[PDB]
Amino acid sequence: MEMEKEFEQIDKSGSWAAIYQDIRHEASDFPSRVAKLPKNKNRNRYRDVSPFDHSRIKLHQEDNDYINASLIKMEEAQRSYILTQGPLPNTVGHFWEMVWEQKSRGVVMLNRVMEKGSLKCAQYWPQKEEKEMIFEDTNLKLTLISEDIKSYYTVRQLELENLTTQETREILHFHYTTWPDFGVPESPASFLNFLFKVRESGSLSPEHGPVVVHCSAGIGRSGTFCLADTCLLLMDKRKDPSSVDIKKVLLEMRKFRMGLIQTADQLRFSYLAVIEGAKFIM
Ligand SMILES: O=C(O)CSc1ccc(Cl)cc1
Repeated sequence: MEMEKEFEQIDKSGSWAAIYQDIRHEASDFPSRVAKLPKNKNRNRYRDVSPFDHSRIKLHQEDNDYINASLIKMEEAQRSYILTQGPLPNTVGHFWEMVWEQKSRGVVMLNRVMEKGSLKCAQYWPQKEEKEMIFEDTNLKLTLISEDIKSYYTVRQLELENLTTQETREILHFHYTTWPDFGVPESPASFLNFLFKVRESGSLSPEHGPVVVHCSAGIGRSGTFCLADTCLLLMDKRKDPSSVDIKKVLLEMRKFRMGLIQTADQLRFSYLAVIEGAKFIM
């Protein structure tokens, strides 16, 4: 079916639950043996969220190559994304080591450092120009250059220095700051606007490494981000835009990382955003 009237009519019969469950029932299952080694326990935020062996990002080091991060590779759409958990205090250095090695241009953050009174991820970037951060274990330096604070998101300009070779690179930090503590946004407007600002920077482009995206666990809000972009990019690519099947796209993406889209509310928002962005950017 066209994705607009599946929506009008899921709300109507209201089977959002039902639909979301079939997706869970049909999603891929692949091994995660590396994530589950004892030696990595402390490297995972959540015990039920792990990267598949086949698609995990490997750090370049003899030590331990492990990070909770997955490469999502969309073939027809010609877009790749790295989805990862928000970093822990002990893993911050691994995170930036990963950004350096994969040659990413942008980092996209869909959550606040603190939500609902608990820590959602480490404060992993510097907040004042004159106070730079240094990751000792991976031998990197990170400096804040500038920042643009707008009402629904912020953009930061950062400098990452490989202290071993003295090479420097410019990283963009795209920080969506207003997703609610509970539930999903009510309108997708601002989310839509954020998404187009990321495209505009060149961060999602092939002339760079994959974009790094994350929230808490790296599956819920992060999955909405990548599903939406890919669905909107496919729409413009096909002779008939209406042929795009979002459930099909989501199940493809779940071949590369478990659990993408965590609630039916999030599934709904995804359709809603795609339906709306279709008719605008068109
Ligand atoms: O949770 C943190 O603070 C970082 S993860 C971690 C968990 C357990 C141990 Cl023993 C060390 C780090």
